[PDB]
Amino acid sequence: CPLMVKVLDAVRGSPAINVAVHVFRKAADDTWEPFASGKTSESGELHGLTTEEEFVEGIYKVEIDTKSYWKALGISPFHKHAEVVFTANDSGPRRYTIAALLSPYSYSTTAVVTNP
Amino acid sequence: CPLMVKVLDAVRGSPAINVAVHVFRKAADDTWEPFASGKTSESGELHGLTTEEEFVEGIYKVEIDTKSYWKALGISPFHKHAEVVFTANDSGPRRYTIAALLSPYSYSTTAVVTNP
Amino acid sequence: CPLMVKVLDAVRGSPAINVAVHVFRKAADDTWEPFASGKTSESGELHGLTTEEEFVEGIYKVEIDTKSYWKALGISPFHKHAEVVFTANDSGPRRYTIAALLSPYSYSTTAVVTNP
Amino acid sequence: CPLMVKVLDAVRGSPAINVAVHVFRKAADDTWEPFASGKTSESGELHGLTTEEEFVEGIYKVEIDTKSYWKALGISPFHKHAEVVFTANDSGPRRYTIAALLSPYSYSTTAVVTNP
Repeated sequence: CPLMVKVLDAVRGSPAINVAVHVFRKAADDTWEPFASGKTSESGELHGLTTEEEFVEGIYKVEIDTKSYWKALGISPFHKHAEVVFTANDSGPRRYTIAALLSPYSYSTTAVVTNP
Repeated sequence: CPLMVKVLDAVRGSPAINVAVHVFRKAADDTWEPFASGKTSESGELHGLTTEEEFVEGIYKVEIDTKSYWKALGISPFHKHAEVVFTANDSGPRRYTIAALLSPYSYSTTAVVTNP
Repeated sequence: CPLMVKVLDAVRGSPAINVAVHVFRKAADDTWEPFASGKTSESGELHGLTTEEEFVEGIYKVEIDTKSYWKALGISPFHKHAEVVFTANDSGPRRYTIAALLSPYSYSTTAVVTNP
Repeated sequence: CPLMVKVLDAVRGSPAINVAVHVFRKAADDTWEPFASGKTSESGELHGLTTEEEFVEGIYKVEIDTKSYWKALGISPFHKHAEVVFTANDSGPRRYTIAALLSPYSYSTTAVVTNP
């Protein structure tokens, strides 16, 4: 599992469950192509987006649909989404965890990159 | 004035100076129309992006060129940029400040929405 | 002046107004001596805690009463307070701003250290 | 495992390994008593601090020794520590994860509280 996303809700102090996440990879013509997507589980984690074979070097965009998450809880949040854009695998295969922490008017995101 | 951006550097404990910021407004076609841009000052602030006349309700993207900022410091960054996408307005007068706190592998952004 | 505090509310996207802040300096005995305090303004800022004469090198604690702030809003908080402990100085003139971003189950703080 | 701590390094994009964590519980006389301690593992996690039996209702303080972590990496950080203070188990036993994200001049902490 080379790419994992984990989402937390800073208001409720809980995993952010059933959050939609879309991954795109920049194509040869500089447009975004759809790469993978999923929803976070009961633990706020999304595993199984991709495989070592499919996750080649490239520029990736992870879009987390924070607006639908807050709306489903009855809050009108500020942001439409949280987008995280980065180059992956440039020096060889790594494992990436993209974590995000959500509040209605703020978010933070952190990447944890490791070598398994 | 109606829209301000402030950027801080969590590594050095300083304002993030000379950071390029670009602002886009979403067109009916869903393309992103460039709208305003500048570089943060010595105080990490960028004022005078737009005017009350020009800053109408709509969906806006603020792109902060974090990768170039960390490269100017010799510090290796993860993200290509930090992008903040939101909906502006309605009721009553509003000023928007988009604040961002930068680290090489993490950033947070928060919207402070006030009225004079 | 040499020491300022700014507090933002990540739930409402506003300055955190009427937040009690207390500042302590560590004594040689390692007890915490109260030193300064106030409440944040409408802009979420607290200025005039101390003076250049009084703010000598040492170890300081800034305690932000987050629990009372969230209770005044009807929102259930996790933390009793947010406490920020640091060492002040040396070389050249310095101003310290302690910034805090609050959510009910999360907070961040950052120090912005500058000189006029 | 009712109390877990997880620490990340925002500069390196890695778990923060071998970070010392001290837990105290407020005693009947309002002083802090030492409750438990440990160091984070190679994955930035500290498990096995306490047990369901020992972790009773009370006010707890989790002190993360961030200054020794940055110093061991050759950085002089701003904060002496990150302290997280909270009431636990007030409505019955919960599982608490205290996460912290570290930079030299900034940190954030988030609590994730769940019901297993």
